[PDB]
Amino acid sequence: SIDIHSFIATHPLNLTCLFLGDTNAGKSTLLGHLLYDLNEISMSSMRELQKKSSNLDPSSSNSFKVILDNTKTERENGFSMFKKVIQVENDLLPPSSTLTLIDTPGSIKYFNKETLNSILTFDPEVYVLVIDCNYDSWEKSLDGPNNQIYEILKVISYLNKNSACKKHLIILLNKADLISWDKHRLEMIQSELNYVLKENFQWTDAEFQFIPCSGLLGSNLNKDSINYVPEWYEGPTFFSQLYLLVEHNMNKIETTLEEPFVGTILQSSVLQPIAEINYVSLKVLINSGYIQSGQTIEIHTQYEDFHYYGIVSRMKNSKQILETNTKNNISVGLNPDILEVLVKIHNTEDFTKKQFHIRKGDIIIHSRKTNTLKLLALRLIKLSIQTHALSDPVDLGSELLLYHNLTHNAVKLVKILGTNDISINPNQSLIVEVEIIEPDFALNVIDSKYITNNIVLTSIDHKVIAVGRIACQ
Ligand SMILES: Nc1nc2c(ncn2[C@@H]2O[C@H](COP(=O)(O)OP(=O)(O)OP(=O)(O)O)[C@@H](O)[C@H]2O)c(=O)[nH]1
Ligand SMILES: [Mg+2]
Ligand code: NA
Repeated sequence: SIDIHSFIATHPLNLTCLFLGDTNAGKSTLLGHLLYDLNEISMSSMRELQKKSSNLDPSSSNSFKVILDNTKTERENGFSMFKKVIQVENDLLPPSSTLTLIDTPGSIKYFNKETLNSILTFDPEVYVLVIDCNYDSWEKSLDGPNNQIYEILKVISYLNKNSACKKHLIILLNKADLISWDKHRLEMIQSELNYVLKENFQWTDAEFQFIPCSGLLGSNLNKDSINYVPEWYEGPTFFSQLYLLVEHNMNKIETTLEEPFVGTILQSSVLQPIAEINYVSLKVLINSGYIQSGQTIEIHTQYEDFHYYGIVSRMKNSKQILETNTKNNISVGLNPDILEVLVKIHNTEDFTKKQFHIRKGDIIIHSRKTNTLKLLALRLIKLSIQTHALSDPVDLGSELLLYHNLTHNAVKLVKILGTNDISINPNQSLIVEVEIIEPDFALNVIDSKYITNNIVLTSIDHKVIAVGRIACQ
């Protein structure tokens, strides 16, 4: 009836680029300007955005960043608070491809809320580290070994050890206009980062590159001296490098048919009013495999016990910052599509007394109705971690935060396997056990060769201690 095989063959190959950096770096601005350069923002829509920007703080706002800072609360505050996911598909990209651009907040409060988890949730092929090269800003942004830029590097430099894939880091030396493309300054900043990346974080030349730019003026983003690229610069533009990365990503082995279906619930809303049969609208990021309408699924909550059996009523494209068609129904969802998935669930019990609570970070899988997918609910969690630079050792009984997929939970360090050591130390590779502190909470873990289960351990103050993976066995 339906050719599952054919749908996968006509599915464009996606590349995901994740933008990272401190607040005020210019991530939202640059990324808004990029979208404009790719003709994803109409002239009419643009003029409306300048008007909005006129009514806001002229110290914080411009017409490009308001494209990404599109919530009422972010516009009044003047900085990003929520991660944005934009999928681009047009004739400026390689054929049969999509470019996913992800914005993340830099302000430390919302960085700790969303950004670290975005790295683990969306599993980007490319990191884009945006840096403010304006005078005094750069010097202020590297205070000690735990500055916010190094905290980013303490994660992305060490994820997915043993490779099978290689890292791709683009460092955007931004706001070059505010320094009139000071050659010796840009070279200095580049020299400094190059050393740290190589000596402290073990990056190799092929894995990264520097690109000077101005996200506001659009200098060197794509294709009498302002909005100019100086004569001495002979490197590539930002988008040219993005293009190549998407293109080289084309030659990637696609194992979708083999993969089991796994999806992460990014957002959930129960249609009102509630009834004997209820309909839940889920925003789902597909982690692996595929899902088609009419199939039976299982929703597993972070609330330790709850599990819901339901049927996929319909699926739609998720609402995006760019204009898309959310009216039409989709037959098939594929890794890494983000879809609206309407789930039909029949209440076993009285529907008024007991109402289900489906939260972000919960997973959805195909129903194991009565090769079956192994699913674990863990309170005591074994972790295969590796440390590097550590200011202070981490003793047993320490309280930590465990980042996994879209969730972060307080845990207690309860055991260090294979040794009588009483603490985690610098530059080690350990097997460790942590315990969920929160009552009636359990971490959902899928044991499969097609799921990474990367994690990050931080202190309560959100200082990265180690990177690792859930050890299921
Ligand atoms: N002169 C100049 N200013 C820029 C440039 N890019 C961004 N800005 C300004 O820098 C400020 C911060 O820009 P944002 O786009 O909000 O940077 P951000 O990294 O997204 O900030 P967060 O969302 O808080 O992480 C804004 O007031 C912009 O007008 C640039 O290329 N040149
Ligand atoms: Mg922003
Ligand atoms: Na900002």
